[PDB]
Amino acid sequence: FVEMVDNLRGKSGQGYYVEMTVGSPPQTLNILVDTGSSNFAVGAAPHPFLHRYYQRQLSSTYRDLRKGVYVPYTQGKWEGELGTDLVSIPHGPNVTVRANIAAITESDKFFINGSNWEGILGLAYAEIARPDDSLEPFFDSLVKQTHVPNLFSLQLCGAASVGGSMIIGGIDHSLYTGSLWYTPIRREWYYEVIIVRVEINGQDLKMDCKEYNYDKSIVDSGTTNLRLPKKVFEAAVKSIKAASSTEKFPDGFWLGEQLVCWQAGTTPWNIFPVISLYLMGEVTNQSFRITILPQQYLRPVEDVATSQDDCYKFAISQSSTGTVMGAVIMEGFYVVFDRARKRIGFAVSACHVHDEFRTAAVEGPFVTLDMEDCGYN
Ligand SMILES: CN(C(=O)CCCn1c(N)nc2cc(Cl)ccc21)C1CCCCC1
Repeated sequence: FVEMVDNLRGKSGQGYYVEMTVGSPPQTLNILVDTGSSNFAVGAAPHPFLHRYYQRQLSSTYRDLRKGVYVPYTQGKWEGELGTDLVSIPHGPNVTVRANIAAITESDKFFINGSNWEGILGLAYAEIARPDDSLEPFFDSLVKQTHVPNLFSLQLCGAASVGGSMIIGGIDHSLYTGSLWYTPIRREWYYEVIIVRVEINGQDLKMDCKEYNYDKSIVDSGTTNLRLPKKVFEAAVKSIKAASSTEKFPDGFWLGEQLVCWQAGTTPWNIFPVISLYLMGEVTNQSFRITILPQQYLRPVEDVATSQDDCYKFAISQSSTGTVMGAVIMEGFYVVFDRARKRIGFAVSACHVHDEFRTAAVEGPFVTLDMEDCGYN
């Protein structure tokens, strides 16, 4: 799948985008890859932050659905006009499909000033499509209309700019080492999974596992951070604050409220612990674990334009909507979204940034009992 390798570009913290064309003749746009939403939505008006926008007047294959969509969220919103048009991915399979497109005509704190992307490609399921599950997501359209197998895979490579690979319709063996390990997709809405055990430095947090998945755990390329439920994040940092005693830091640091800095290069990775998430396996009583480094959860902030050292945001933080395995997780791994078999695969990435003493890993099998129980109803 060589034509697809390295088809993702981005800047640190601003997400990963892929080049897409919409309409006839084709209009090129950069489109954020988002496994945490299900709408294909593109800027359609000259917002000042946008390099470019979808011009429906130029497209002979444009069809109006004559229906609006309104998408509110915490700090903002986007809204627009539903329609369909012809859509392709130049560095993706060699096919063109008719997909639903939300033409965004108003938004608040949605677009990033300084970023080079102009829309979002929600790769998750119809269940969370807006305004409702009858709006067929792009990837469902793609599979329905071509012979492209029902799966895609992501290698997010992380670095000011980032690259990676979205392989649509298959798996590229050169993007990973060792074996793939699969965790079941518990339900087709978000890419929901079940974490069954957590260890910081080989030490079990010994929380009821149900806590880990309260009330969801999801895989999300649209989120930078590893995000954790309040009750689990308290426990996580308690053990993280404790594994890292040689040095102390502001309390706000841990709340993602202040930054932390050391003399350039002088960052002590090693006083920071590895974190291991055991996921539900394919077999009864069987699990596997993925292990990430501090080099994954301490992410270097380029933008302190009032600083001269090495400052990082603690990239773990809390939620009311459950665990989110964002780019901090995904960047250590090759992630396989095997929709045809309702499972997600993880292997060690051939690109993840490794150091002398400690390495990201995917290991199994382990014996874990009562893994169902870990899920929330
Ligand atoms: C505000 N945002 C987020 O909080 C991202 C985290 C959750 N999330 C994801 N993955 N896709 C999203 C789409 C919307 Cl409309 C709102 C939240 C989203 C998104 C704004 C649009 C681009 C991705 C970040």
